[PDB]
Amino acid sequence: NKFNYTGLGGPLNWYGLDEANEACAKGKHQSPIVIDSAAIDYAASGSLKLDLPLADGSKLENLGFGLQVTLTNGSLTANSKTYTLAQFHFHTPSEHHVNEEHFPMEVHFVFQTAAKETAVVGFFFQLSEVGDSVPLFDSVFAPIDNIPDAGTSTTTGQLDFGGLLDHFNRHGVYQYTGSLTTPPCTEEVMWNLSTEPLPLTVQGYNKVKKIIKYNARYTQNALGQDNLLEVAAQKL
Amino acid sequence: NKFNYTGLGGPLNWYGLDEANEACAKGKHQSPIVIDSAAIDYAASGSLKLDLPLADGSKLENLGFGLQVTLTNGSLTANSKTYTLAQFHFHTPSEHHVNEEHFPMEVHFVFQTAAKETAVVGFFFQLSEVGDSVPLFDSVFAPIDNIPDAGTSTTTGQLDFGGLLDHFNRHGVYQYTGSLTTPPCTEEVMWNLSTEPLPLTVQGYNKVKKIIKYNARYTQNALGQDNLLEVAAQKL
Ligand SMILES: *[C@@H]1O[C@H](CO)[C@@H](O)[C@H](O)[C@H]1NC(C)=O
Ligand SMILES: *[C@@H]1O[C@H](CO)[C@@H](O)[C@H](O)[C@H]1NC(C)=O
Ligand SMILES: [Zn+2]
Ligand SMILES: [Zn+2]
Repeated sequence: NKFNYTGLGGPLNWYGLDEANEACAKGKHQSPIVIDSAAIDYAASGSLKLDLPLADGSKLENLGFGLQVTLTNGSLTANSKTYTLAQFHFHTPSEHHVNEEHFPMEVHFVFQTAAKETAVVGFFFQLSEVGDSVPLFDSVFAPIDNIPDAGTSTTTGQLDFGGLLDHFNRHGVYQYTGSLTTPPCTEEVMWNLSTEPLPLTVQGYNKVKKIIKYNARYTQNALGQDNLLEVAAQKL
Repeated sequence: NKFNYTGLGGPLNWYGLDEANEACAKGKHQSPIVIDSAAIDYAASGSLKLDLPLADGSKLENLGFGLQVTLTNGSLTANSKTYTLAQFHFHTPSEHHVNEEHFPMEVHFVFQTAAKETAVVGFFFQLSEVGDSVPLFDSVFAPIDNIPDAGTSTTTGQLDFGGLLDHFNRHGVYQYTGSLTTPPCTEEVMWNLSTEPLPLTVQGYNKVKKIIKYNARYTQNALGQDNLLEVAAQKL
């Protein structure tokens, strides 16, 4: 079983899957982590510029333990450095936790530079009592019925990020420097996580969960601290 | 940080918390596991007798990363061996997965014999689109507003298991022999998991999630297979 979440294919043994995954197991700045709201840094106001232009239907694919939209119109400007949008995707349950609390879902918008430096913009989802939703993501999730098998793809509706955008702009942004949450867990990723969760509906949550199944990396040691697999490796 | 889920206090380093936790790290039959519905054994019909008599309000306590009801009126008879009820409690997200799919919540009813042999009866929860609930668990969850702090306790309403009972009786029961999902992860636990998830409401899920935060052990290697920490233990 290749790049999985289960057993021998899962995070505890990604390094054993291919030596190119050293970071996964030896990294001292691995992601996800448990964010301590009263301890992280918050992106300073006006240090972060997120551009997400209206897009036409785009490739939504069943990764197999994953659900990803491919989209290349978008940017994130962190002070002087500009990253351009590669794709966005979903995890269920969330990968990060806040004050130890997890969430039913997390979105990752992945950006890069020509130097292949990476930055992420993430959002947390929280089930809405009142049935509220994010039309953007409704639009994204609409076609899921078309891609039940891993390795198949389809096309979303028009993606309008107006709402997402100014949600991101109206709220704080947890910021830290970590890694990819998938192999090879490359470090030096710039993490930017909106502090305020988006509405999610039961219908949507179940729809997605059934496709993705489970695709979250367990949380890591604190930043700088030994990868907590190397910690476990003493013994013996 | 003592018996946690976060970093140094979490499952990857429980053994390092106290030598009495060897199984956590060296066990070949650790729980939870990913259940493969077309591969596990189903409890044979009439091999399992679950008795849950009506109960008065009982001690609901905030474990800290846990929510547990203490109750001693109940039994589970597995052929000729009778286990008596110690307590039941909740995990969010679920700890087990079915065909790799996780669930927002799992309940554990823990039973024992005088030989301190253990058996569990577990139920999966799935968010109900239509707002449906299990009155039993509604009754259990009612008082949560009283126990925000870890180490505090309160008292449930009357607990009537009529519904739960015959749900358990009307459905299959995944069965396998594993371990405790908490230290010291003692092995030889008799696992019995109802195949059919209970209704859960957004209101309830969020209420609980905020109290428990996150309290699920990552899934283990297959049964008999090396604990997948010992697997990770090559090298350094
Ligand atoms: C990306 O931008 C270009 C330039 O405006 C445009 O031609 C194209 O439609 C955009 N891509 C999508 C899929 O919206
Ligand atoms: C347990 O059983 C005893 C005897 O039936 C009964 O008096 C008592 O109410 C029960 N405990 C609770 C809290 O329901
Ligand atoms: Zn991701
Ligand atoms: Zn449990």
